[PDB]
Amino acid sequence: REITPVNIEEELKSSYLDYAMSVIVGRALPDVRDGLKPVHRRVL
DNA sequence: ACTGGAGAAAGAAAGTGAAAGGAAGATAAAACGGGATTCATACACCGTTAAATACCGGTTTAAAAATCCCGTGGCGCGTTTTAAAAAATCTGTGCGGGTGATTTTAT
Repeated sequence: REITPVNIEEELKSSYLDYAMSVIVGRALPDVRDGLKPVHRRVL
């Protein structure tokens, strides 16, 4: 089908949780073993 | 003749670029007030003495202090207003990885 209904709450929750998890685990926090963010490690 | 669509005219309402001016700012010239020198000159400290004043004894008397009656306005109480100070609540902002965009010159 071209059109499928969807509730707003589920879409909002899923999108925001995905973005929050991505930011928390991949962009802003350092690792305890080497103290580096992914960008620093990739540059090095 | 009549109908309904379409294009052109005409008219009225809204947005526009330009407008003195005036309170509200801003910036200089001027008048002011507060320190460093430089002495001459008037001021501070020390012996001498004639004179002006403080002090005692006893009156007194006129003036001020003490006392009584009363009739008021000036403090005191209770209850409201009203600014003033204090506590509570909002508003910005920058740190570092991410998303997406702007402008002026030469040949």
